Amino acid sequence: WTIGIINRVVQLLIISYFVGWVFLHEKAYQVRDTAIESSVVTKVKGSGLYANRVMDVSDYVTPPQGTSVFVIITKMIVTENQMQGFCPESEEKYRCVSDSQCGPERLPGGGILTGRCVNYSSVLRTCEIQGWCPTEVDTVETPIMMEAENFTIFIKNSIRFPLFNFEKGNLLPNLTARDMKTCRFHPDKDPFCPILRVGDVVKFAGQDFAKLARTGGVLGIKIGWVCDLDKAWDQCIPKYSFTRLDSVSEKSSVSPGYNFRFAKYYKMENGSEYRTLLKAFGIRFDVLVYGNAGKFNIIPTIISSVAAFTSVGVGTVLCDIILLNFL
Amino acid sequence: WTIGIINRVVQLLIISYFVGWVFLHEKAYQVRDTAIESSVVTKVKGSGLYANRVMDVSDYVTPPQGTSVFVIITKMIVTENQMQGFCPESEEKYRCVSDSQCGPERLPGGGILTGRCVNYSSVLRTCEIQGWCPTEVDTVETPIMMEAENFTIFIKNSIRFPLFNFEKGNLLPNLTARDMKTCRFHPDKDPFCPILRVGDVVKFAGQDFAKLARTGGVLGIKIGWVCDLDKAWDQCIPKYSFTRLDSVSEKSSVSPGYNFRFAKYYKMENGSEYRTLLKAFGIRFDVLVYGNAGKFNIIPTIISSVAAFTSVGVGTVLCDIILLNFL
Amino acid sequence: WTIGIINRVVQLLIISYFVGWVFLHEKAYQVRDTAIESSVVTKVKGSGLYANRVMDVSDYVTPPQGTSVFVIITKMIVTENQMQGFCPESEEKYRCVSDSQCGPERLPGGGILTGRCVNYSSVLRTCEIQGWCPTEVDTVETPIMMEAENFTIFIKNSIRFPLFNFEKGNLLPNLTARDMKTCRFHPDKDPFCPILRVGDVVKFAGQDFAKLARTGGVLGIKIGWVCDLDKAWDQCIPKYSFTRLDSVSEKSSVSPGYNFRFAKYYKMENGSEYRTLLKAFGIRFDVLVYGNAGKFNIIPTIISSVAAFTSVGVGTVLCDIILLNFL
Ligand SMILES: O=C(O)c1cc(C(=O)O)c(C(=O)N(Cc2cccc(Oc3ccccc3)c2)[C@H]2CCCc3ccccc32)cc1C(=O)O
Ligand SMILES: O=C(O)c1cc(C(=O)O)c(C(=O)N(Cc2cccc(Oc3ccccc3)c2)[C@H]2CCCc3ccccc32)cc1C(=O)O
Ligand SMILES: O=C(O)c1cc(C(=O)O)c(C(=O)N(Cc2cccc(Oc3ccccc3)c2)[C@H]2CCCc3ccccc32)cc1C(=O)O
Ligand SMILES: *[C@@H]1O[C@H](CO)[C@@H](O)[C@H](O)[C@H]1NC(C)=O
Ligand SMILES: *[C@@H]1O[C@H](CO)[C@@H](O)[C@H](O)[C@H]1NC(C)=O
Ligand SMILES: *[C@@H]1O[C@H](CO)[C@@H](O)[C@H](O)[C@H]1NC(C)=O
Ligand SMILES: *[C@@H]1O[C@H](CO)[C@@H](O)[C@H](O)[C@H]1NC(C)=O
Ligand SMILES: *[C@@H]1O[C@H](CO)[C@@H](O)[C@H](O)[C@H]1NC(C)=O
Ligand SMILES: *[C@@H]1O[C@H](CO)[C@@H](O)[C@H](O)[C@H]1NC(C)=O
Ligand SMILES: [Mg+2]
Ligand SMILES: [Mg+2]
Ligand SMILES: [Mg+2]
Ligand code: NA
Repeated sequence: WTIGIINRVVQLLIISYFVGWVFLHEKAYQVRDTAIESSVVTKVKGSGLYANRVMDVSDYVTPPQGTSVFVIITKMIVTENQMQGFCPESEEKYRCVSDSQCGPERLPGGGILTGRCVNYSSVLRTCEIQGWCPTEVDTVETPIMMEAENFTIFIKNSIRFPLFNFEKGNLLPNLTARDMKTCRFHPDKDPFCPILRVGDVVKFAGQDFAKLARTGGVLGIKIGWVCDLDKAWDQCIPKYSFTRLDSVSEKSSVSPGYNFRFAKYYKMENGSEYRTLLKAFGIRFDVLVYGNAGKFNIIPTIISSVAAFTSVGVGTVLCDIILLNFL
Repeated sequence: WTIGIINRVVQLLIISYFVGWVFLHEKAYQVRDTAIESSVVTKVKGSGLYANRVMDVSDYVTPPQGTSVFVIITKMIVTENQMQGFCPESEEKYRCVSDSQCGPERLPGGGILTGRCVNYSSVLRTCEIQGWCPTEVDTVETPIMMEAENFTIFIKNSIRFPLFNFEKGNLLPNLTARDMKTCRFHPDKDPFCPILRVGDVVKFAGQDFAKLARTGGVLGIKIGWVCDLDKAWDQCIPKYSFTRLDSVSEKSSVSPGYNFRFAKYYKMENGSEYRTLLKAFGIRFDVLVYGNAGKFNIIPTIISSVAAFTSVGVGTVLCDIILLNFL
Repeated sequence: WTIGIINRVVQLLIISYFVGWVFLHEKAYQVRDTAIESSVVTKVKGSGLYANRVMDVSDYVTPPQGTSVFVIITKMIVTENQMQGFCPESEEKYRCVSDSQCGPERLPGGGILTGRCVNYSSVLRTCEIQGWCPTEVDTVETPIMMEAENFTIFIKNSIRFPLFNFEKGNLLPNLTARDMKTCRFHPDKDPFCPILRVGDVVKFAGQDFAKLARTGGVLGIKIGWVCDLDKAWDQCIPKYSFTRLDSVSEKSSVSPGYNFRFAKYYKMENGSEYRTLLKAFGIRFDVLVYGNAGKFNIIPTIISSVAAFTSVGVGTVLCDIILLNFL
């Protein structure tokens, strides 16, 4: 009967349409390179006020070279003119009643204990230690540099898909409005401007600059390069996203934020050495460049072809059995 | 007829040969690991002359630890003995006629304006600012360290393909001529020497050391590990390429080169603080290690097998139809 | 005969079982993301004694920001109060007999030779050089900071599989015993504690802290994220491994270890500049985060399906031919 081939022909048409759209949707004919090779060069701009001092890029940005991970210092704690010697630790955890509890068995991983129980103040008695004196007092409250909200981060990103030798950059004057220096990045109004406002980045990550500057934190400027190298060279475009990386988990057991210690080493006219100990709180920025490209290839196209051919050939039989049975 | 099977047998032989060479060429029987895990340790060697001073590795290399990204400083601008205070900015962009145009609305992202219009010199009148005084003069011309062309970069690279747990290194004494310390890297005469001459790297990237040292730049020493783990362990070999990463695009809108600012912080005998502000131009080197290995696997070999089997089975039918029709 | 279909049915059952277990074992139905996107934040804790000085985290850890690569300085060589000038190099390789062998042709890549042959001591005569004087004496023996064995490394690692947008962290209070701060990492007793003991890390890598601290070295804290995103979110877990990265190859031709030079720059009350030159030996730690996830996908499941269908269909024929023939 002719209808039998009109039922099968319709069967093959329809079933082949489902399979066809599926394989075409997932780019099953494409080999994929997911090992992007990126270089990131950053430039921070701005000036702030801390105490009665003025901070410029040389004072609060560390490191200076413009790497993919850098820190904008917003708050710090200074302990000036330290010098090697003996002094009572100011940490309460080092409280003692007699020299019998200031032995090596106590706080093994901590500082160097001299073995004497001394009076830091009239209200506390702590183990004496050898090291930089006086000791640090990290329980005080200090101001935060608010101007850092208006600082700008300029990100130059140069990536390359090696499997295809397809290299491109994120400096695109055509995609962003002229006076490029004057652009700033908005996810909607200017999603291709390489200049990021610090406060903006803090907002895009859903973070309060006050609490963040107070406790410090780690933010990530994410550059994504999902590209179809079958389309125009013009179509491979970077997409920026933002996130806070220092988990604020309720379970915690650890204080949130981000801070680190460094000293400025001075030597005396008399030749003795003394440093300024600095506890720095700021916003570390990690530029994380992900990307994967897909290019047509003969091998994946043949495998997907055979897959769809055989799969349809079975689906038509199964559909014929389902029909003849009628249920 | 016997010829019918001699035509089909020849058909199957030939068609199967096309498919066979294609799948065998693309290593369709191989699973691929494109997530190389590399460690890079670098060592720079050399000494230069700048002004009437001698620069050693401790003076021009930053950072010192020998990471995958480092900078060889070739030119710098010094502003010595700065101290917090008030002074007229030297940038022309800060020109003013009266204190009415030195308000917060002007240059919001710039320095801290005091609000006074002062006379930097007799020919210019600029807004006064609070910060490190005197201000920087980044419009002067300074020499460049030419000896940096003869510096050598030693790159230790240790990579690992985790999917196969196949780890190897780029220090290969057998592939490079003895007196290894005396080797230097030429793409043809010594393509496995880990010692790179700075000037050589500048040449391999097609760059002029004069202009590059003058304006600074970003070069990439690329280590590629394309390997067939089906062949001998001896065959997985690294291949070095070179490129300049700071786009010099005509569209530009940004000054090419690479520079960053850092200060040397001194404290006075009287206790006041003062720094030396340094604008550094140099050549940043980014070691970019790409790699992908292919090892025989049962799953990809079966999928490719089925693919070629079915594909030939259809190609022979299509070729039979093309022949019987004769066109 | 009915037995013919009982032989074929058993044939299809058995053969289909081999193929089925194979494809199910290799997760052939899974698409794989091998481009993990990780952020690493490290914190070192401890204090040591070197000479009659006390070293804290600000003195021996470099860089300070807590990156994925950092160095714990264990031994160092100090050359104090250097100043630009002329002096005889102390390296024996610079031995001379007359000013005729101190020309530019000698040691082209080395220091700046003045051209004079001078007497460093009564037993050696070396070329004079311009640079930081006095010169460094890197042939002396210095102590090593032993307390560094008891230091602790705290590693915060935040990764993300972008293909699935599946992000997770390595701070897992449920997997590690409470008093999290008090945990320390043992591969068996506490394989999820983020706090690493320096000495432990040195042991897990099969290295002697004595020789390592003496010569310096490069260790890698490896975080592996092999995950089946088909299983519970709870099952994607990090696994830590350890390795020494500075090859100690017998062929060598290079001194093992790891060291770098940096200076502390001082300026004189009289205004002249002088530095302290420091050769630092320590243990560099490189946090290397690998990972690959597998999630069920329609495309790979269909391709593997067709593969097994066709492959079984041929295996049954081949097995029938092998049986009928009987050999
Ligand atoms: O100044 C301080 O007093 C200070 C206090 C702390 C603290 O939290 O107690 C810290 C700190 O963050 N850690 C890390 C830490 C904290 C809590 C829990 C931790 O373990 C887990 C958390 C969650 C999930 C799984 C495990 C890890 C310390 C704790 C112990 C060991 C140790 C070693 C090295 C470095 C730091 C720290 C740092 C400092 C400092 O700057 O010197
Ligand atoms: O010392 C200086 O005077 C100085 C000048 C410039 C400058 O080019 O104008 C710069 C500089 O490079 N940028 C970056 C920049 C420049 C031009 C165009 C830009 O945008 C695009 C370019 C091409 C394609 C798409 C976008 C981005 C500045 C410009 C604005 C904002 C801003 C913020 C942070 C950092 C730097 C800069 C730096 C400095 C400095 O060292 O302090
Ligand atoms: O203080 C020193 O005197 C000193 C000595 C050496 C040394 O080994 O001779 C070194 C050093 O490690 N290298 C690297 C090096 C050594 C041996 C063989 C090498 O080549 C291969 C090894 C194995 C396989 C394939 C190649 C590479 C030097 C050697 C030459 C060039 C050069 C350039 C830059 C930097 C360092 C070095 C450093 C210093 C220093 O800190 O200043
Ligand atoms: C580490 O600390 C323990 C005390 O917990 C001490 O017994 C041991 O000697 C220390 N290790 C070193 C190398 O000093
Ligand atoms: C250097 O002077 C300071 C105070 O000015 C003094 O405390 C110190 O002991 C002196 N140095 C030495 C080595 O005595
Ligand atoms: C940022 O600059 C604008 C002027 O453009 C100013 O109104 C605003 O107060 C500044 N932000 C902060 C936090 O000072
Ligand atoms: C320290 O001395 C300098 C000049 O020698 C002087 O300008 C400065 O005001 C002094 N410090 C203080 C706090 O006055
Ligand atoms: C590099 O060294 C050679 C001697 O080997 C010398 O002739 C040449 O001038 C040096 N290059 C520069 C730029 O000084
Ligand atoms: C500064 O003083 C030192 C010794 O105190 C002296 O050697 C040096 O020459 C002086 N500076 C200048 C520029 O003369
Ligand atoms: Mg403390
Ligand atoms: Mg300026
Ligand atoms: Mg030497
Ligand atoms: Na297939």
